[PDB]
Amino acid sequence: TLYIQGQDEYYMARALKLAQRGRFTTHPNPNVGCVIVKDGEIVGEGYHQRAGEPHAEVHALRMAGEKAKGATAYVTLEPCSDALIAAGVARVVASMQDPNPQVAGRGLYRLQQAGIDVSHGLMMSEAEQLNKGFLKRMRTGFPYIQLKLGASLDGRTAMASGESQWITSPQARRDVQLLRAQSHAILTSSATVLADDPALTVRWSELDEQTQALYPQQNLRQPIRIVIDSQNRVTPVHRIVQQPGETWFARTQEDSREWPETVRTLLIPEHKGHLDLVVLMMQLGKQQINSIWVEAGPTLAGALLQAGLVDELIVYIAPKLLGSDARGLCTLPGLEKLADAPQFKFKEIRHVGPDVCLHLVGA
Amino acid sequence: TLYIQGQDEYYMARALKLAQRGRFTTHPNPNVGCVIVKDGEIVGEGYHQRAGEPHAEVHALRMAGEKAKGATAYVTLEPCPCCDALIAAGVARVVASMQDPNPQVAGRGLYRLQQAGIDVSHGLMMSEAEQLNKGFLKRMRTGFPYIQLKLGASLDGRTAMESQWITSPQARRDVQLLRAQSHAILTSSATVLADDPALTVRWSELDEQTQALYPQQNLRQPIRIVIDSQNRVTPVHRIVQQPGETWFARTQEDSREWPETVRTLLIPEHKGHLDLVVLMMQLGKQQINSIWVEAGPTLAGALLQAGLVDELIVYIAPKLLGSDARGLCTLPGPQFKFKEIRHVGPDVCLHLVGA
Repeated sequence: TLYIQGQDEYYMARALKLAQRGRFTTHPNPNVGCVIVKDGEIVGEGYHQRAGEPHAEVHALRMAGEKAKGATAYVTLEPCSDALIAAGVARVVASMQDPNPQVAGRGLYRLQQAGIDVSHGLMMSEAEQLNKGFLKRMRTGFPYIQLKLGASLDGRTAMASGESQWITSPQARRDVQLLRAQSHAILTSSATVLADDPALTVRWSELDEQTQALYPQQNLRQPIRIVIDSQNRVTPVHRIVQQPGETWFARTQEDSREWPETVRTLLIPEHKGHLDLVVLMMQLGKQQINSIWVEAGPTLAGALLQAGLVDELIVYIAPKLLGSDARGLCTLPGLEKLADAPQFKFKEIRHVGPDVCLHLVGA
Repeated sequence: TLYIQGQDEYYMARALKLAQRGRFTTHPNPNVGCVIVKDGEIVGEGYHQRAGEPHAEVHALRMAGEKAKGATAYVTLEPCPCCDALIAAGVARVVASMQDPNPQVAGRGLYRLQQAGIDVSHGLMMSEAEQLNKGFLKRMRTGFPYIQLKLGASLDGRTAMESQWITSPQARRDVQLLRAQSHAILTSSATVLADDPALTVRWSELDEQTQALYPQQNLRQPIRIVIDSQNRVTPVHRIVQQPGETWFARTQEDSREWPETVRTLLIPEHKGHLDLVVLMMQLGKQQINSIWVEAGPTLAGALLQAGLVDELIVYIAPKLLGSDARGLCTLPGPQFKFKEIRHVGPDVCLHLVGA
């Protein structure tokens, strides 16, 4: 009646902390933790690591063996739609009950047919936070979008018009690598590719102590690189396409040149002489992208904000002031209905070396 | 002797806390706190309240009376008449957090007491004490006021802070708090002509410090300083009809009748503009400890380019304001480092310092 809940919250927390270990590698699959308990002891633990790799339940089940019979399997996300039954468990505690299918949304009850005690809703908020992007793609058709911005004190960027993105500091660079690494994809404009010739990869060495936990060097997963170039200005000789992993171009007309194996291309309709960002997002949704980290110059960020597609703002502020000639999405207007678009609230603020990071979500 | 270090730390902390109670009403005098201890018991406490009123040590000594005879006084600033009071009330030991900065020739205060057979030290929490009087200490050391430049911003850098600010109540309350502790508030005539502000502290807009020092009848209106080199401000603008003084930084004498509480400061031009450096120097001679700047982009920028800004206080609103209302600075061309950052209602406030 009472101590059961006290213990329930203990083991679910444990199952949630395991699910997290998969957040770098799991895409397009969600994160899932599973903890099997018999007589106050964990007989089996597991989390989903990679799309083709075994489910969390499978991992924990293999571990528990015949010791599973007893009772209580703590899961992060409703199973099925199986082995949990064939390994005769009693009680199962689910945190969440399966997003989109909705037609198949109580495979939770399939275990009840086997006489298995079930229940859901434990720390559902935390399990929600754990799969923000995946869960968004399922409910809506849209990937979850984090917009990174490098600004000075007076708003403003890079001192020059060039759509080149300001990195503000090495610490801010190190901080972005970690956020990059849990994104399904990274998005940028062809202008940024032309102005910076960047790799837009994750570099394992730039990660910290999450180095120790999962993500050993060999497991490193490169987020999918997405480039917007309607006018096909990016060359097959640009660094970005030479990096390991796929790189997808969002272009208007198919490119005639010879591009590396890893290079793909999505054709996107226009909207007032410009590539339609809303269509593209949705298109990326169909293509199973959970979450996008955007390395935007002035134009891209503005267009995303005005299209109401951004879920989160991450603003890195350098302790500098910039002159008139400084570009800045800031002082320099361009946009009209930002005041009348999904507004954001502050969520976290932190020092990041000489910079500060302002974390904003639409909320 | 480690427990004595522990006791000293406690009593100095307390003296610092006491000193802080005068931060709203002490200008041009520093904030000073004193705690007298007589074998383990606090027998006298005191802090400075106002330039007209007595020094912290005198308050504390008055409370201790005969109890001061025994031993230790904790002062947050070396004492300087007022040094006879300490010697006359035969203390053993005074512990000062820092020595006087006015200048390095004044540092004699402690040596005066040591001749009387008092065991003296200095340096204990000389850092907190330093933070206690930034403006005053800077003036004494460099005849310049400590300048704090406030800025109000949307996420897209657009000037978004005029009392109906697109920022927030909480942020408006915060500014009042910070205004309340500046010796002076400085603005441009451009802001005066545009907004017609009072530039005062409204006591009701304060919180729990309502109860501290600072009952409503002790309200000290910070000195209003306005830059109009072209004498465009009028004697009928709200700012001059407020309690307290307003000082006009002028290039040339105005000819109109102004209330008795108004002054002008004649400031030379430097290449076509009023020389801000000389103004700050002159505000220094005028004993201005500290200046809270509430302006617009032009002035915010001239101060920044002159090298006169000691700290930035940047309020950012979680609003997105593209074309609405302009940018924060002009900068036709110091640098900064972040200190405290904090939430203020739905806004964030980022503090920065020169170095």
